[PDB]
Amino acid sequence: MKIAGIDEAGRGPVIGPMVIAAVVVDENSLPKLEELKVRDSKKLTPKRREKLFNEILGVLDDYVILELPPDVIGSREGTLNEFEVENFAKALNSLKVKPDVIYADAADVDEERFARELGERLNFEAEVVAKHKADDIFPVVSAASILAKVTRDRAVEKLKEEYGEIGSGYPSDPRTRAFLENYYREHGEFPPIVRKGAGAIIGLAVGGVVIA
Repeated sequence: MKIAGIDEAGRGPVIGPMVIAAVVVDENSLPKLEELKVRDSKKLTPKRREKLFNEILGVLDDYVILELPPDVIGSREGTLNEFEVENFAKALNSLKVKPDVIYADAADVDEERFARELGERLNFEAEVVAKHKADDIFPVVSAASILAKVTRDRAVEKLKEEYGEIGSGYPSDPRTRAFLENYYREHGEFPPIVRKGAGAIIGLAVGGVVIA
């Protein structure tokens, strides 16, 4: 009995990687995840959550951490969760050990629809059930969400090391928006860690509007 969890740390990042994590555990090993109180990993400190990260990779039968590029500045931010299904499928279809059941985390969309569309994107037959905030409900989804989180936080902690305070890496985050302006103001262009293309979001730099 192979159970799988899938989730992704963050939704529409502008900086850092977009991370999708899919994990697979045998039914007999599922309990171990709850014993590790994974659903209670959010309160955990980053440094303490890496503790779980490893405790988890020990109990898992398989796993896949997909690291994708960020979204373009103001990139079709309108219901940007349109890649959710595609990205999740991608990850799940990369798994060595195919699961018999998949538990996903839905993005405020029609739960029953999400699971259906997702199931059809997989290249293997399996039962799929998803729902809002699944990480609080299912441990496997919880564990999966931890792998994504750590991976995204490490990569961003790495970026700060080179670009100083950059915020969370999202367009909604103040320190990030500010960080992106100062960089421009003092380099006449956006850093190589951001991609520009289409969209329109607030972002002014002494005169004109760079961010959009």
